[PDB]
Order: sequence, then C-alpha cells, then structure tokens
Amino acid sequence: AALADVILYEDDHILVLNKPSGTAVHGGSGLSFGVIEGLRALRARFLELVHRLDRDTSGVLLVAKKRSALRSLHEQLREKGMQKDYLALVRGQWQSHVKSVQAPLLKNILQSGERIVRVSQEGKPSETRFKVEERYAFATLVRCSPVTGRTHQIRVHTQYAGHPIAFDDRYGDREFDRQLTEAGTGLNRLFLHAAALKFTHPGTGEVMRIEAPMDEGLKRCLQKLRNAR
Repeated sequence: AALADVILYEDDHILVLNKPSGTAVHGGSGLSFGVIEGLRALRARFLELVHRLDRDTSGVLLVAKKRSALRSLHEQLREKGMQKDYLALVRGQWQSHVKSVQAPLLKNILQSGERIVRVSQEGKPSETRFKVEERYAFATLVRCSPVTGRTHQIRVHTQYAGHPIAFDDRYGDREFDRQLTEAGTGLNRLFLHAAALKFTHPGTGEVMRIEAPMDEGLKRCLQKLRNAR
C-alpha cells in the first residue's frame, strides 16, 4: 500500500522513485541486491542511477533510462544545476545564523562495504546549506540542501554542527534517540528524507521539480513533537 506510490515520475528518459527507508539502491559487496538490480530484472535496456541515497535515507531517487539522459543529468550534478532538498530531524535547536557547513570530508570503506565518513581538513571540499523548518522542544526540522553530493555529507555536516540526525546509528546520539522514544514519537529509522529534487528534463529541457511524501512513521514523529509542547 501502495506499490504504485513508489513511482513519482516516469517517462522514456527518466524514472523517479520515492525510495523507502531500509531499501538499498544497489547491491552491497557480497550476496545482495538493491533497487537498481531489481529493476533490471524486470527487463537488456539502459538503466543507471544518477545519484545515490543511503540505505536508511528515503525520498527522491533519480534513475536514467537513456544514455542521453544520464549524460545530461551527470552534467547538471557537476555544474551544481540540480537542487536536492532534504528534511532532517536533528538534535537540539539548530542555530539560525548557521546557513552552511563547509567541512571537508574523508571516507573510508570497511570490510563490509559500508562507509564511515569523517570531517578532515585534508578531505574533499564539501558544502551543505541549512534552513530551519520547524522547531520542537528538543529538536529541529531542518531543510538541508547539499551543494556537493558527498557520501553521508548531510549526516556528518549536521553532526559536526552539534545537531546529529535522529536515529543515525553511525553519527547520531543514542540519548537523543532515547528522548525521542520516551516522547512517544514511534520513530524507528534515520530521520533523513530527500524531499524535493529540481533539475532540467534532459529530453524536453523544461525545469521540473519532483517531491516525495514522507512515510507515515516520519509524519507521526513530527505530529507527536509539534503537539508535544
């Protein structure tokens, strides 16, 4: 209920999914599959992920169905001619003057294929923009716009700022997650959601904006905290 809602947009050029939290976008290092292999298994044709969301993130996921479309979309990403807005629920009260984090990032890949990313002044130049959406008693909903698209960039930028994401197992704060559980939110996954993607359609050249609803769990969490105080 409903499988049809996974599909946000499709034509001959692109396919745009509302990726569920918990589902990997492709297979891991060993015996595993994700969204992209699942989709190829329904078809010889061209299909390629334009970008990635991590396993626990949900929301807007763009897949190219033509080489010309990947060509165009790669180039938009490179030239920062995409806007991806995410919503994150973060610890404490995000400060209004903190409009960006510019902390450079290093990644290592672990024996499992999983990634751990860290701020290092010797890492890859990275930038996220932030805009407070809603404030709760001990948390904030922030719109997080990665300019660069590094691995776990938002998760590490928010942590680095002093405001890690709710239920982030790698970079989060278990006491913040405890507090969310006692407030009765029911939250049971990383609160990070790719809410909107803006880009140019590679076939018609029109500017498009595609938005993903948050799942019921996220929504109930937020409802619980709005009316909590």
